[PDB]
Amino acid sequence: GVIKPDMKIKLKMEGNVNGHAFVIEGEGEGKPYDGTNTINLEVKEGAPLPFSYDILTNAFNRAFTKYPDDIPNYFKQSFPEGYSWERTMTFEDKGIVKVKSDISMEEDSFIYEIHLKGENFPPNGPVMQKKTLKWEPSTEILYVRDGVLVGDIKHKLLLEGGGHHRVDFKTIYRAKKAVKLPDYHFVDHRIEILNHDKDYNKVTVYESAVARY
Repeated sequence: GVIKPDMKIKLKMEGNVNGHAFVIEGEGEGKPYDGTNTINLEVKEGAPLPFSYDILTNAFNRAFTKYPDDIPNYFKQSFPEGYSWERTMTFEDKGIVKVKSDISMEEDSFIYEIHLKGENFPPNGPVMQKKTLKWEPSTEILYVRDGVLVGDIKHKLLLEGGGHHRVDFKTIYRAKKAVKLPDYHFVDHRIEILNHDKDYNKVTVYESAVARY
């Protein structure tokens, strides 16, 4: 196979949140057919980040999703050419993150080039004052729109103290060649920061994702 059962991950993100510019690079590995991936991440510019690292982690590849055989796999079919995605994250309190990523392949590695811009976050709200705990697990709904694939999620951040903040995600996935398109389906995922240093200059992220009817 062009996609191996064990794939490396290399990525760079250029981002700007509420006017604060930063660059993060990461290297990881995962199991595309098991739906798991792990990435080690270092802030290269812009340290220490003055906002919640959780608004970045979903940006750090649905080729790492476990799919049954009777649902066409839009992401894996796109390789070796790959695919790009554009995402909008609409926060409860009017903050917004717009992110784009290019996913390519180099031998047994996926390569991501990510650009992220967050703005209009309340300066003293939970994202900019780093009061998040994690993303709750959630379920993406995937379906074709306009020939490409769309993913909707109604997400929640768990905050310090136990409350939640809603965040709605819309992603448009665009394969770089014609692929067999799937009927609508769902992807159950979980994402976690496994470890971080004091200011999140060094972070390890883990995600698990499984498609189903």
